[PDB]
Amino acid sequence: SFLTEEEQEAIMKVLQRDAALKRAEEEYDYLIKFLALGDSGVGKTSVLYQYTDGKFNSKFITTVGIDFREKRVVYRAGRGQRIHLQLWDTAGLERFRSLTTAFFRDAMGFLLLFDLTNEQSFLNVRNWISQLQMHAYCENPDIVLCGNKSDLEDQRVVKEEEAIALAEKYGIPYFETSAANGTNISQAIEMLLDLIMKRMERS
Amino acid sequence: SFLTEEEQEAIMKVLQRDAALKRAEEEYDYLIKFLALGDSGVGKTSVLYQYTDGKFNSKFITTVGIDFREKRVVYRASATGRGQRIHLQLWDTAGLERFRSLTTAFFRDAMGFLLLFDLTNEQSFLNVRNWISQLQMHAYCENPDIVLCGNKSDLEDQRVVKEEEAIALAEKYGIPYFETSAANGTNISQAIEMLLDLIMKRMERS
Ligand SMILES: Nc1nc2c(ncn2[C@@H]2O[C@H](COP(=O)(O)OP(=O)(O)NP(=O)(O)O)[C@@H](O)[C@H]2O)c(=O)[nH]1
Ligand SMILES: Nc1nc2c(ncn2[C@@H]2O[C@H](COP(=O)(O)OP(=O)(O)NP(=O)(O)O)[C@@H](O)[C@H]2O)c(=O)[nH]1
Ligand SMILES: *CCC(=O)Nc1ccc(S(=O)(=O)N2CCC[C@H]2C(=O)OC)cc1
Ligand SMILES: *CCC(=O)Nc1ccc(S(=O)(=O)N2CCC[C@H]2C(=O)OC)cc1
Ligand SMILES: [Mg+2]
Ligand SMILES: [Mg+2]
Repeated sequence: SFLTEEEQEAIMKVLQRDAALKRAEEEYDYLIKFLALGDSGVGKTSVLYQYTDGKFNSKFITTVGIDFREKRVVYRAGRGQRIHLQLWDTAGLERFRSLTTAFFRDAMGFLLLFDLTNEQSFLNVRNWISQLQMHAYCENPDIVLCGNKSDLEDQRVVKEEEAIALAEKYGIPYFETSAANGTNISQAIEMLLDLIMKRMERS
Repeated sequence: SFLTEEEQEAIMKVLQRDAALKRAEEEYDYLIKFLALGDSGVGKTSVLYQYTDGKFNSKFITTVGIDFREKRVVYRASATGRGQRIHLQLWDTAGLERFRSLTTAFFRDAMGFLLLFDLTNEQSFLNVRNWISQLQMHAYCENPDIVLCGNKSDLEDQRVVKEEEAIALAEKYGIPYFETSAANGTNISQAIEMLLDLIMKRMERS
């Protein structure tokens, strides 16, 4: 035991959903797989919820292991390309660190979140990035940096240039988001989709 | 139990090695992966160890979460046959229900399954039923190619599972059947080569 059966069958529910989804899309045109990561509480779930449903819940409900949201999107950079999105929402905790790290290998692009109001969020960005490229199934995976909780301008802590300096170092785009009001959330995600669908680089 | 934090060092050096391997397919002719599942103690790890290194260990070391052996192999099609170079990744799941999420998360990465049970353990035989439906709910394919192995055939004295009841189950599911023994290596090579045969003959008509 020491792992609720109610805790485990939820994850197997998440696991069963993903199997069906894949068996369907190899039975819209493309299927693109995003994964969100960051310290627990930086708003990974609150972001994907805000992006896919335009809703936000103030009450903290930590993500048990792994979940994903879906969303149908039309892509444009000319022509309309239709897309099903799989947005993997990893638990940010240590207890689930192995289970989340496992699904790092199913994502085409990663949204890496820190909470603007919490130094550690930012600090641990360094590690999360090199764990991203440790555990990725293609050597330069695409990452978009998200300073989340930009709506708390009254409690922000990370300097913006400090974050774009960290962003410019690794060659990664940076967005200050708020899951509360949707600021830049669509723009940051679409930008990751941009990055991904340009990686289809013919030769 | 919950995971030891040293049990999580282990599990993540494996994925380290796993991503490392996957990045070495673009950067073998075909990278073929299959996965071993079944109750704890059936011999999953021993069956792979016998196959990759012709060795065998008798003290039980239960697999911490997940591991995977590697083996390079020359696959020749079944009459005819030209040698293709297959790089095998042999996924080796733990059997304890307390890793079941983690091991189920890898049925994705698999192209085939070696479903195992213990010829000397009746309960692990009956659990197979459940293990198959788990492969039904979680394999990306479906009708995933499965090879059913009655491991531990070297212990004819301790045996409890009638051979008859086991072949029946097999053709009820239409899955090959093999009475293996990771101890003396009987059938260990022959069952795996059938999996690889079902698989490479399925990339066939992809
Ligand atoms: N003000 C504000 N609160 C936010 C924002 N995003 C999330 N929150 C709040 O902060 C908490 C953490 O958000 P949540 O999505 O649960 O974080 P998480 O990264 O998924 N945590 P975990 O990894 O444990 O599931 C919640 O109480 C949520 O309401 C935001 O942009 N602004
Ligand atoms: N005689 C005999 N013993 C075997 C055979 N296969 C495994 N065993 C023994 O029975 C035990 C099973 O070990 P193992 O191969 O790790 O089984 P497993 O299915 O991987 N167990 P787990 O899921 O817990 O890691 C060990 O003590 C091993 O020595 C076999 O074919 N013959
Ligand atoms: C740059 C490529 C990338 O970032 N991600 C990526 C990973 C995996 C896949 S996959 O669905 O084809 N896949 C590989 C092995 C099984 C499966 C998986 O990830 O297990 C869940 C596509 C893109
Ligand atoms: C039966 C289910 C299945 O085949 N899952 C699966 C997905 C991907 C891979 S893979 O790492 O080998 N891979 C990445 C690029 C090719 C692709 C592949 O194998 O062919 C689709 C393996 C297994
Ligand atoms: Mg969450
Ligand atoms: Mg084992």
